[PDB]
Amino acid sequence: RPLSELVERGWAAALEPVADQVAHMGQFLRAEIAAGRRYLPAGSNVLRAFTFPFDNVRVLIVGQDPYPTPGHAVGLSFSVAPDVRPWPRSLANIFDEYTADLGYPLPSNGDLTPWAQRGVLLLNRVLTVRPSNPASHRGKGWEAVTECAIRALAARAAPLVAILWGRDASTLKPMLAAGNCVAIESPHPSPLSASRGFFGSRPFSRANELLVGMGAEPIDWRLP
Ligand SMILES: O=c1[nH]cc(F)c(=O)[nH]1
Ligand SMILES: [Cl-]
Repeated sequence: RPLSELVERGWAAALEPVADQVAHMGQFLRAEIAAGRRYLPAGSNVLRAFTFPFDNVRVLIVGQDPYPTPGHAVGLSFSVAPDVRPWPRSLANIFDEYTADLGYPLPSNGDLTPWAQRGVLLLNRVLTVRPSNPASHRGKGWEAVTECAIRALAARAAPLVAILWGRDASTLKPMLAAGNCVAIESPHPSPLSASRGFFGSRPFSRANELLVGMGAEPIDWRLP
């Protein structure tokens, strides 16, 4: 399938260099199914982040891999469906840092769609995972697709802030070495890493000051 049938047109243009890789991933996933091994998130949500316009991304959030628990991952990193409770612990932790940093009330739910609609790309280094098996699709081919996405964001040389959460940070910073691109890192917000540097990192207000510094408009982070 042409990418323009799976992603927004600007993204289809940016990722055409890895279009065969994206097809190989779809082959890989269908092969996993044929072998009885499922993947998350849903096939139609795998490239969901690439359904919001390439040309409008001003903040790039990059995590590691999707939620491994069925019913959580939705193709926007860290987000959940609006009816989901309890929130996953990574999301709960992001929302405590959100209230500490911004002084906003806790969000009504865990649906981060409003961030995606406002120019925040919620990306993961690896876009699929096997249920109950964290990080189980590492090394399987998504890295070349997400490296293409990131470099192509940086090559626009429009103002861009990347928020890098967790262990891929030192790999991803060289990909963001370009004019009008700034990368800020912390430990990941998951249970056992968040209290080791995620909390206290103030990535929301920092991103907005870096944007304004470049002459860009800040993000309205406020969730309902
Ligand atoms: O690194 C991640 N952890 C948890 C997530 F939900 C996600 O999308 N990415
Ligand atoms: Cl989690």
